[PDB]
Amino acid sequence: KTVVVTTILESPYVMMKKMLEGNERYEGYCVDLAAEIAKHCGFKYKLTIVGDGKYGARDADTKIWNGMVGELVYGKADIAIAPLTITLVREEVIDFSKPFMSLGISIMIKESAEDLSKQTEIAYGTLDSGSTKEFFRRSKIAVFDKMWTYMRSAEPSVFVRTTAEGVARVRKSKGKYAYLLESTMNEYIEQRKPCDTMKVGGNLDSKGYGIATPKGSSLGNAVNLAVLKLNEQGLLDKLKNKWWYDKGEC
Ligand SMILES: C=C(C)[C@H]1CN[C@H](C(=O)O)[C@H]1CC(=O)O
Repeated sequence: KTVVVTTILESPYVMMKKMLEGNERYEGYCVDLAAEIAKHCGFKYKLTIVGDGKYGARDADTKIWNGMVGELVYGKADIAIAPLTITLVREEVIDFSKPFMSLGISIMIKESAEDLSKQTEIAYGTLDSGSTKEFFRRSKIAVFDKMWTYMRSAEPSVFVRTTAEGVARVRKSKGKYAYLLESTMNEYIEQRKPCDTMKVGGNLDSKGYGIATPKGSSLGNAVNLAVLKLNEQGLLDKLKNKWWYDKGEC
C-alpha cells in the first residue's frame, strides 16, 4: 500500500524546507528522486528519517546492522533512498539498484592521494565512521595503507564527525588540513558560499549511490529499471545539475 521509505538529512540530498506536513516538509535531490521512482513504479510512499541517524554498519560485537541498512535488513523499511554508498559489505545483506549517481573518495582543500601520503605538513582526515573511513582501514593498496596508518595514529585527531565539520576544518586551517570525502559532497560544497574550498586531483576509488531494498524484495526489480530509465532520459543528470549547479552560489 504505502511504501515505507527510510532516508536521512544530508545536503543537498534531503533537507528540511526553509507549516508543512508529511513528504512536503522535505526537499532535495533524493526527495525529487523518490517522487520520480514512485511515479515510474506506480506506488504511494512515506518518507521517514532514520531514527539513529546512521547509514549502515555491522556492530563487531552484536553483529547487528545499524542505520538505514538495518531498517531494511530487519524489515522496518521497504526502501532506502539517500546518498548510501554501494559497498561489498552492504551488498552482502541488501540489494542496490544500478548507480543513480557516480562518485569516488576525493580530496578537499582550501595533486593526488599519493602526494598527501608522501608529505607531512598538511594534515588530513576522514569522518570517524562510514564508507570512506572503512575504505582506508581495509585497503591493501600501499599508498592508502600508509595514509590510514598516518590518520589513525595522528595527534590531535584528524577525524571529524560530520560533513559540515570536515568542511569547516578545511576552511579554518590555512591550507593545513585536507578533508577526504565523497566527490559528490566535494562538488556540492565547492558551489557553496564562502566559495573557498576546492577538489584537487583524481578520485581515490570508484563507486556510486544506489537505491536499496531488502534482499529478495519484490520492489527491487522495478526500482532498478526505473533508475536505468531516468538515467537514459537524462533526468538524473538534470537533477544533479539542479541541486549542485543551478542552485549553486559561486
Ligand atoms: C554522509 C555520510 C556520513 C555518508 C554518505 N555516503 C557514505 C556512506 O554511505 O557511508 C558516507 C560518507 C563517507 O563515508 O565519506
